[PDB]
Amino acid sequence: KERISRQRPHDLQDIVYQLESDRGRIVNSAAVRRLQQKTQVFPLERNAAVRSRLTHSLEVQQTGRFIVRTLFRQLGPRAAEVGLDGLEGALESLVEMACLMHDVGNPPFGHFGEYAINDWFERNLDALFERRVPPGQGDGLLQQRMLTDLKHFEGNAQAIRLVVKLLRLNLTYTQTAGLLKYVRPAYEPKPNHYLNKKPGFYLSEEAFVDELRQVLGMRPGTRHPVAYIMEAADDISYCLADIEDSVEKGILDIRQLADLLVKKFAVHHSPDAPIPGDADNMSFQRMVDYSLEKAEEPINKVSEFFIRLRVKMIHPLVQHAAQQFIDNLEAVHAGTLGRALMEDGSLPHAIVQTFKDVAMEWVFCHPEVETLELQGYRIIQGLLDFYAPLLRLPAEEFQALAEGRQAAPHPQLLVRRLPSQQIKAYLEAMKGVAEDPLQRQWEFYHRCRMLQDFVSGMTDQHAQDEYRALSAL
Amino acid sequence: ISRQRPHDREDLQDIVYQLESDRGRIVNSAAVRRLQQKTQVFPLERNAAVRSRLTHSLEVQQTGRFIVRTLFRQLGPRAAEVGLDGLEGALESLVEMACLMHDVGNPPFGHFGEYAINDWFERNLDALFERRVPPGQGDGLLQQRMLTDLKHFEGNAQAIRLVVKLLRLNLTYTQTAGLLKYVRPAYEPKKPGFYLSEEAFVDELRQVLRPGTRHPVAYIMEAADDISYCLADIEDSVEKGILDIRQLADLLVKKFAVHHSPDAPIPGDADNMSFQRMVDYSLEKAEREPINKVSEFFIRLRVKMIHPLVQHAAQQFIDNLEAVHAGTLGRALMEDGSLPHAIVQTFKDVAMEWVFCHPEVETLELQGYRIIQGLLDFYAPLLRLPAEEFQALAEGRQAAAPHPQLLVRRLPSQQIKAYLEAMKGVAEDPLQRQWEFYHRCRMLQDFVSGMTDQHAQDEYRALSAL
Amino acid sequence: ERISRQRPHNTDLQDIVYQLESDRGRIVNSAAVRRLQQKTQVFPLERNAAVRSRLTHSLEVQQTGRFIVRTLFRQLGPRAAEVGLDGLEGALESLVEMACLMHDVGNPPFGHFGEYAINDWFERNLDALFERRVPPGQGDGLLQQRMLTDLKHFEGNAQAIRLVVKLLRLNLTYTQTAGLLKYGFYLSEEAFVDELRQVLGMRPGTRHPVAYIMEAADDISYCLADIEDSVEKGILDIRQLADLLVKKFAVHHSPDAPIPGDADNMSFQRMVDYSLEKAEREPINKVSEFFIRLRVKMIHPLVQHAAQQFIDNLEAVHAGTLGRALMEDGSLPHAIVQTFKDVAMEWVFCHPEVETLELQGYRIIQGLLDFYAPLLRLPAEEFQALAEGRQAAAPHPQLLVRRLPSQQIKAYLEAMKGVEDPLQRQWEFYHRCRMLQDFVSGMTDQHAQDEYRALSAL
Ligand code: NI
Ligand code: NI
Ligand code: NI
Repeated sequence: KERISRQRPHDLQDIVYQLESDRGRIVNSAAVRRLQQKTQVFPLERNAAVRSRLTHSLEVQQTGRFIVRTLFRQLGPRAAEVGLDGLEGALESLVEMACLMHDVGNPPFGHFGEYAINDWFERNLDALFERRVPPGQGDGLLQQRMLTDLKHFEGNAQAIRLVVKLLRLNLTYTQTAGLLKYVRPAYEPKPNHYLNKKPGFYLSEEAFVDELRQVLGMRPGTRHPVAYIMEAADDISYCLADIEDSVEKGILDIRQLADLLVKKFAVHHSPDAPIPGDADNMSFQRMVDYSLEKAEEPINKVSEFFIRLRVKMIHPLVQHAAQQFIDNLEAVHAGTLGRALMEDGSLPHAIVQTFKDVAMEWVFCHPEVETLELQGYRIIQGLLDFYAPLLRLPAEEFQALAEGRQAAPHPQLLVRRLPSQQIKAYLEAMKGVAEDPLQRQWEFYHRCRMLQDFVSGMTDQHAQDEYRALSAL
Repeated sequence: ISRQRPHDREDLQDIVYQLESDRGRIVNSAAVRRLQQKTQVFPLERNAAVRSRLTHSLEVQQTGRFIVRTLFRQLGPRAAEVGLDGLEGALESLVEMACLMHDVGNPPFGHFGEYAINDWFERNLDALFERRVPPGQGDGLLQQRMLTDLKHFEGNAQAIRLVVKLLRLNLTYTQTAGLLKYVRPAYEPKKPGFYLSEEAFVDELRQVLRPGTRHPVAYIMEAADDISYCLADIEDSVEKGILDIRQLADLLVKKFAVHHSPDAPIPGDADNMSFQRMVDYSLEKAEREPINKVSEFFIRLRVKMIHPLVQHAAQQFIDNLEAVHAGTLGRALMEDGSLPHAIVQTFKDVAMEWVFCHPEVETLELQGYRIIQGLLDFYAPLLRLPAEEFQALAEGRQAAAPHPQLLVRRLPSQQIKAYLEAMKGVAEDPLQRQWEFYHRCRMLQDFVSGMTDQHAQDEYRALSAL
Repeated sequence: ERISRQRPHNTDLQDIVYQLESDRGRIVNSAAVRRLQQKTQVFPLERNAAVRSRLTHSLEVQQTGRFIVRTLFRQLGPRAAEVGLDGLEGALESLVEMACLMHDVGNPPFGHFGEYAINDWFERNLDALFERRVPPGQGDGLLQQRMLTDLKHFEGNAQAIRLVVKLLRLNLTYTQTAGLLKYGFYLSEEAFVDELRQVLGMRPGTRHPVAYIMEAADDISYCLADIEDSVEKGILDIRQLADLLVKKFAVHHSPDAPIPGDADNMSFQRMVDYSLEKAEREPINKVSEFFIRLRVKMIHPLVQHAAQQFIDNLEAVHAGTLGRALMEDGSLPHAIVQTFKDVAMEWVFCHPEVETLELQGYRIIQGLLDFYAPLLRLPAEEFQALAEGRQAAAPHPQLLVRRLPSQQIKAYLEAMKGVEDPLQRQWEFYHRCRMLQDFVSGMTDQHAQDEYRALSAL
């Protein structure tokens, strides 16, 4: 398990220094800052103390730390045989930072930011690319690969592109490798299913993935040990935070949530069964009954419930995940384990899914959330419609605008609104393929890539604002 | 005048009792409540004490009552010869409730909500319908009957659909018959009395109560609506500052002069007052009144002039009682070229010249056109869905499409369930695809026309995300 | 000379001066001038208080134009009689001043993007709309292709002629109108331009002496005013602008070269240093003093150059055949004019607040045209009824028509009454499109935003 390098795209103690630099580099990065202004479930404009993408990530970060520490206590002396000796901090820092940036890629407005982009390109890309690369001329395999690549947007892939090629953070390949939750390319279609279901990286980062797989020591089409821990971390804190916000927002009552938890639990298992990992041998209904009994703390009745519920129930989940990592140590180190550590049908498995099940019935169906999903759908599409004039330009006109040359006055205004990082990332990519025979295909591919970087990098209010301004209303 | 209700599968006190339930059902219904939030002429958002659809319906309700009172007073003992034995409350209540709901069907924003709907379907229904039932399959006559059906929306027809098939109020067929002001249906080519979807209900109504004729209640309600059609709006104009009391009089006299001579006495006035004598009498009461000159003008003008109009409308009903009882009279009770006809038209003409053309009013009409059409454009993704896919969403099943799913979850439960029930009737029908999309479009017209002004503006604004 | 007193509804000189003085009143009291106060020049008026508007820009150009004319007669002196500009000091002054004041009444709101938005809209959708009115075959093809480029190429100067003459009906002298022929006109004003050239004795395709003077006026105060607004807004500093002015001036000529027309023989670097020195020494209004001291030293040579160029090319100018602007000759004062333009392009017009207003104004004008496009799709019979107020079967367009200004509708009715012509159908749709361009281009900034917002119903 010594697949831990310190090499950047540009003695264990030296690695720890480099991994410490990654910690400061990530926390100070703009990718983390955007997470505070992106809503998680309930829209931030209407809710005061509600979880954001950053505060969600911080919980996952500590939960991720809780797993790694609990993990090594279990391994004890045998960790040295596998190679985990003296990797307590390094694996800690890898898991900790990976959790924090687990969501830097994904766009505003939940998954409907994702849907809006793919839907727009699904509808208008084919006609747009046809004008840029006429049918017949141009390499057909790369074309069909570029077409499906742009049509399949995924946050995890953008997160790699964001840290590597847009924010140019130049983190160690080991730290970046945590973001490879999915391993399939977006050029390859959806089917080995679970670890290749969603796009893992973009075509623009294929060369970087080649360097990452070589430098960090892995096989193509495989994951990384940190990603399993991060996936389990997000699974554990997937909704418990969101459910607490719902109770505070008034959607359900604590007493009603308890029986609601019990009734929704019946699908997975029986509540009267004992829970693994609890010293006091508490059952799920006994834990829920224990949590409700402790509430009614006289200051924070709601807060105490989720606190008492967390101490009792987060411990088995964290303990479960650690045993799963050690049980499949060989499968994980190869990168060939094809399921999430949590997902195995066990009694603690029911914990994670019961939270998922309760949220879908009562939290995400709330009109305030679905109104934001629908509204963000318009904003992303309108933005794409607003900046589509840049896509209709032929490559000579656009590159002049991207370079600052005076062309075409309306598109020039659109170009001047784009972030410099995104224009320059476009310019730098084009400098690389400026002599390629297939430049026309890569130009428009990177043009759309630039336009897709723009919209997903927005915060909620940053996106709505730009939409409103262009609307001139 | 029967007492059968549509959910009734089976004595004047028995008939009068059932009609009393119709009063409670109508007054408490949401159809009435929306009328308070639908503007009549001047937009409610910008005007406080201005008449809305509900306050208009209330005024019309009383005028309709005053006719039945005058009708029985004029006919007197002769009522037995015609057959109006013991019908004081029933005809009073029938006319009263029919007037209250005379305007519930039509969408927000005056007629431009209607125009917006017809214009939207006229423009893009055909291409939308072609995808649903490909060329070849399906009765083409039924299709051509459905196209103009969906393309010809009329408020009165939707009023039939709303109380019967949307609010499920289950009113007596007689009370609903008041809503059949005009005769033509929507498949035959003026405004439709009913839509193709309500033919089965109309079939039961025509039998229980000849096909293609108007019920006696509608003529009184038609006359009721005409009397208070515009006099109310003019008062709002004077209050809005568009007209002055002295200025309005000269307009009333001048516009009346074209139709008849102002100095001619009006039939039905005990003092044999003419239009000029009445208007000079009403204006004289103004400037004599020292607290509320505007109010005094229209009350005096109402008191002197409403009574002859009511007498005339009742007199024409009895004059053509046989033609009315048949239902074959092809004109409104008021319109005959007489002196009171000139009164009604003088109010309408003054209104068209100064009130309905007001920029505040026409902006709202223009704005309501945009709102209704945008709302139809916003929910058109549901129309593009194939018939199988929609049913999953309407049933609450988890369909692949998340964006149409969000659109369906915004729709009222009543309209979705009414759609689901419509498909249950033609479940394994041979031509169900033609009917499925027909009820799909039908549901969307229920949604937009059921909105209030602000409900529409809000939903338009919300989906726009601006 | 080229100066008559005839209005559309050798001579006593005082009669012209009275008539031209009446033209002054007609212009100042006109709505065309009033709209200029509510149309932003560079920085959006909604967000900036003491920023120049089209009216405040035009007022400076008026003074600069006056200073040119005043300086011009001093140079000519007794030789002024030889050319025929004898005793025309007041008349040519007042003529030039008003030409400056209305030099910008034509162009639409939102900078050049109001112009750009209209042409872009007509270039995209004019063809299909016109074809419905004139199917292939029928209609003069020469006139059709000529009407197309006329409608597709909107220009403020052309609209300025049309507005005062055919829309506001000011009935100004042809000489006052002749100043607006900087470039140049619509097909709708060909007959009016022909009478103007005949009345003034102009061969076709030539300029007017006032236009050369006005152009020099606009060139001189083109940008120095906008630059001062930037300093107040914080875009630039006084010290930063000075090094920028000298550095950007270096491309054209050498800064230490002396500037013609300065009694003290000052160079560009010396003038900027003189202006900067008076500032910071001035203790209350450093910004104003900089531009006052700068204007004092630098406007005087510019005006002298334009007057001197006028007499140098008097023969070409009175002919109307001079094919360059008085300012642009590669000289030292020309380098002054370009230095201001150069510095402005780098720091002023490129400002995001400005470009947002342009992008938004591009949106508003295009949306407004889309909103009123239903009027273009109507056939001529429907519209003529709508313009006359008769109750036509159409319900939505009648609301749209009732929103249009009466002057623009009445101007259309009068044009159609003029043309029954065999190609009336060809002229009807051209004048229909023209009225829509009159509507949109006549709006102020906020008037355009408001109508757009209202129709959007949001
Ligand atoms: Ni997460
Ligand atoms: Ni009515
Ligand atoms: Ni200018």
